[PDB]
Amino acid sequence: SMSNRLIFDADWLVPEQVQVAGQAIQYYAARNIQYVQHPVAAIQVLNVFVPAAYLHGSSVNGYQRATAPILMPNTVGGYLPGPADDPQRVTWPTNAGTIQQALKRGYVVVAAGIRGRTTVDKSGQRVGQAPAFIVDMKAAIRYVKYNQGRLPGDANRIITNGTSAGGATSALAGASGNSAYFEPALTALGAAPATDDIFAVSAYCPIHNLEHADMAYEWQFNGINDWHRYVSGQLTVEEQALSLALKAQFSTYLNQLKLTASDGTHLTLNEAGMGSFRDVVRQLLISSAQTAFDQGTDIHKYAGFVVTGNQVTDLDLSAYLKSLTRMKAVPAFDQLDLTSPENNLFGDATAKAKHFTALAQTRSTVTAQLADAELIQAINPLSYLTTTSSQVAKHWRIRHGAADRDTSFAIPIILAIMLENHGYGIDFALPWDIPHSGDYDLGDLFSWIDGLCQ
Ligand SMILES: [Hg+2]
Ligand SMILES: [Hg+2]
Repeated sequence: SMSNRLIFDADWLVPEQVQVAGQAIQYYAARNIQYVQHPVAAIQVLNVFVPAAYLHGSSVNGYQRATAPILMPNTVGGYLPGPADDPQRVTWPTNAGTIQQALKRGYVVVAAGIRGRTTVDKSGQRVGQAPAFIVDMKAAIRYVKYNQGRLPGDANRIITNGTSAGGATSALAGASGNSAYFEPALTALGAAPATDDIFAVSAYCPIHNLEHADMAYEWQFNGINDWHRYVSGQLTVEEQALSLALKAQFSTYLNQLKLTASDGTHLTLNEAGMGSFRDVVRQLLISSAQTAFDQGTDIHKYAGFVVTGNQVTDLDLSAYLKSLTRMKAVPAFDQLDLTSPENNLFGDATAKAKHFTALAQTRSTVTAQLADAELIQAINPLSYLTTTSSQVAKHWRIRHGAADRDTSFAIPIILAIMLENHGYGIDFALPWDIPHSGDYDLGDLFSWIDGLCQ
């Protein structure tokens, strides 16, 4: 209620310790802080974790109570609800290991609980579909920033982190700082009166750009007709038909983005999906393989790589993709029968699911409505990156595994290039033979974070 003043009190922080493989990490914890005045669901609380040194007027890794980065990791995947995380958490989903390590590194951690597509209110009504996920994320950020003087850590040093849909969440938070679109929702919730722009973005396999993900997925995977996920199926003739068309539309969609390489060239595709853009994707995968190759990895686990001497000199992209195989059916995101996580994400309190593309709406196999166009745009990070603003984070780190079939490589790549083209800081890679996952590279994420702030 309005009785909740959203004022953090450091006296709430209580001492805890966790074993970190070979070390005891000392920290303080304050849990279950209601970060808005009018929450609609029990999941909307946040946890705060602070390196113990900061309660003692002491230091960690060059950081102190006033200056420490604030890592804001989330637990969201598949656009499902993400519970407030905890270094003591053993229940799925959780990044407790990442949190333990962040604390060891001197970062303040604010782990906020986030509504998702299956979330219901006290009346059994759905309250977690779009744009619930990002509203909650923003509200948590506002709580932190409103509480700058009282919450340990520098509120101007907030760095979000997430994997998959959580990566999209992290990316959207960075792109959309202080967007007016979300104001009515944040006001209806009674969020803290503060800004929600952040300092830096960490994103693993962000599942974003949903309205173009079907085109990208088929551009990558057309010609490979069996799919295998969690079960192993084969594409029907209808799906093969939709696939070939979806692939072609991607070229049109890609060319008009006017993406540029470092030399300033327009990155493009022809009617067959071949061209300088495809070449860029290939080079990032070659680069990925070389790094792995240099470490003594057997890259011929997958097909297509050409090795000359000690160098990966080329790659048969089609052979590689064939060996990697195919995870999702067609369309991969906007299912004609509305059965995808994203369909459900775009539903609302009346409709369990909606389409989010004209093609899938036109070809729907069930009665359906199309999601509001403004909403689709609003939850796409690219929407905010057509320009250089203050509200967009300056620093980005994006990772998508080179063995990851949850979305086309083109999706995170487009994001990275757009960020580069519009002058934002962007650190991008496709780490070799990494599955659907995140936080497997903390030494590098933390060195990157330290690089921005020290
Ligand atoms: Hg992934
Ligand atoms: Hg700093």
